[PDB]
Amino acid sequence: RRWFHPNITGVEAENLLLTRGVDGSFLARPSNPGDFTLSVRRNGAVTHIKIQNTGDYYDLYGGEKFATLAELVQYYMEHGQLKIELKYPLNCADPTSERWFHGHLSGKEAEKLLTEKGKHGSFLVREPGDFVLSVRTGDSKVTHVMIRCQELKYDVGGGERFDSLTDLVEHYKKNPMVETLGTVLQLKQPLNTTRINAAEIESRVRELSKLQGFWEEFETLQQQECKLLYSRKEGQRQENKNKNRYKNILPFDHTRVVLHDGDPSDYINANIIMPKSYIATQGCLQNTVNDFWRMVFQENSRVIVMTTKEVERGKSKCVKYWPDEYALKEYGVMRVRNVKESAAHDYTLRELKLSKVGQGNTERTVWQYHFRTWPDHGVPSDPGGVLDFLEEVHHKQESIMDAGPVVVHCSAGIGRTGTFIVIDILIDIIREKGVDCDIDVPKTIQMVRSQRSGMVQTEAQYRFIYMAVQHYIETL
Ligand SMILES: CC1(N)CCN(c2cnc(Sc3cccc(Cl)c3Cl)c(N)n2)CC1
Repeated sequence: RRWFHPNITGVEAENLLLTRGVDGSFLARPSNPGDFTLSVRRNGAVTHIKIQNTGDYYDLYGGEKFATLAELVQYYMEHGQLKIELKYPLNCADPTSERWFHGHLSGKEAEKLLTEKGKHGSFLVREPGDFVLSVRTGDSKVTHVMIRCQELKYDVGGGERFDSLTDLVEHYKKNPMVETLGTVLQLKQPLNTTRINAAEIESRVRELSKLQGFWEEFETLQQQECKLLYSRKEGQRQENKNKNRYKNILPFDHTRVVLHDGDPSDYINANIIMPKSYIATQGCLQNTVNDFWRMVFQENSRVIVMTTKEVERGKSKCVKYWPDEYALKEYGVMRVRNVKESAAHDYTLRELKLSKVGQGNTERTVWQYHFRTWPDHGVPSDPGGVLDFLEEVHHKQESIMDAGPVVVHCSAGIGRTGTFIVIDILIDIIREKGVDCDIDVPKTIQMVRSQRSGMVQTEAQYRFIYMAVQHYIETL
């Protein structure tokens, strides 16, 4: 993912592509903050293509919709689809989005962090133009290795000279430095500085709010998305193409929900998310409504969380897959009765009875929580509404013996869906373990992203997750 440059301007991108790149060279960068730009060299000139993300997916102008920028780049690198060829990534030497880079951090602060939070092989790199690599080794001690910047290259006092700190760190990760008395300076894992005690969320949010800290942390998490390019072959099959809301937003094969008692049709664009478990899925299409009810029935799910209106901005985000109040409908082999609807400030609850046609004894109540007030773009200005809704959903799920995973869906099933699920996972740790628990927001999001592509889409949702956890702790 070195083709992503976090701090460059359009003019800097043009100069880099014209002087250091060739026809086919490309890079991606942040823009209108919140948007991204794909800058590509074609026939000696540079084109800048807009990538928009309001919270549901990355929408590339003149291209398709994607779950992640890594999935977008992999797609165009492996497929005449962009109207523009993406042949050569133009690599970024900026270390600001590396997990181990801590810019302005003093040697005392670094020794304190490695001593309190580190273990064998924990390391960090901190900054007049030179850098310091600090490593903890043991069962213990901290060793500081000077990294010189001499004529644009980096070195540890001898040997190879690297074009970037990333190349240096990767080199000495593969080929560890050995102290002449035997100690191997193993760079096993970056020092974890994101894991906080829940009671100090206010302090961490205040520090992330200064010039912003939230942006740096989010883009450092985004930089790790290239480790999550898991196969999605089942969703790519000809017979499954029209079962996807967006052709390139697909479920990972290894966590997808497989539908078993089919017409003698094992596919649905949905994934199991394990942290209480969840099913993260897209809004129904007219041709997937029956598959949706087959999934809910098979998985024994008793609670559904819908995080979109049926229509937003004049566009269908989810077809109505449930009957009108008091009505009974058959959706293939499944029968649904809408027993009763209850309106609340931010949501509507629909009490549904689901059963298999011809088998009365299979009836179970499915409670559908339909959140109605999420803004068309961005996130809510206050998390209270989302928190009170998730608290109600949680108590409903907890009251039902052996209930299956909670189904959560929005439009593509990754942005608002990932946001609700991640807040739910974090607040569950705090409800049970109390305020004396460790929480790690990027760790939790990375874990959820390994089970469905692009879970949590934007820096605005990333910040909303911290705000929701802070609010939950303040009302404890
Ligand atoms: C100060 C910094 N420049 C920015 C903040 N920081 C940093 C480091 N790593 C991450 S990702 C991450 C975190 C925990 C577990 C997993 Cl699994 C992952 Cl993937 C992140 N979002 N931020 C340390 C370096």
